[PDB]
Amino acid sequence: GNNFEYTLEASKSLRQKPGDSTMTYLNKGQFYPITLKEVSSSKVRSVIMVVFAEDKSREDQLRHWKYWHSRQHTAKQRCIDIADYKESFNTISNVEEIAYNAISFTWDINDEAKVFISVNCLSTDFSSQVKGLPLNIQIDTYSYNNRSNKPVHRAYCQIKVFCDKGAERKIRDEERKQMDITVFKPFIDLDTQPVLFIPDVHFAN
Repeated sequence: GNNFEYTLEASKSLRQKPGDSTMTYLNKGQFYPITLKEVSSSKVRSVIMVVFAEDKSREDQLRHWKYWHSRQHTAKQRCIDIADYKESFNTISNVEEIAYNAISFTWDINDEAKVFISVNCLSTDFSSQVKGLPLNIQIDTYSYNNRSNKPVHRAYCQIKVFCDKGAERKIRDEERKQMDITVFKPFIDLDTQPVLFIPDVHFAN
């Protein structure tokens, strides 16, 4: 009995042509409302993360993260952040920053978990010239028993990140030439573990 659903409340682009893929637009470093719900008719752990969508080798993805982190203006700056709203903490607990691109927390499936998440990197922050690297917000949900050590449910959401207020601009700008909630898309490959970026400065010299 584990039908989960996740939502991201931001602006998503319109599909022009059949086969085109939809994108949700975010501003860099701005908190967005995400909900998590179990809608079957006791407690679980979910990991919200930012990952590369193009399914690249682990070495590549780390290279990129290092490249990114290499250029942040504080070493303390993460890829994904969560806000301290009491609204959110009435519904989640055991918040843990297991990596610079992942946040873990537990919640009760009899409740709706509410969190507020910012993504802090641009799609073009991984090379200093081209187009951008496709990014997803991915959510893996674990039974608390975690017997299998695998997630029991996974979903994702394709995103593009902008600086300043560029998310709202890009929307209005595709509107001149020519919905409030993005629902995460489930997938069933429970084995592929995602690359966690844990910056380390041992032996810098």
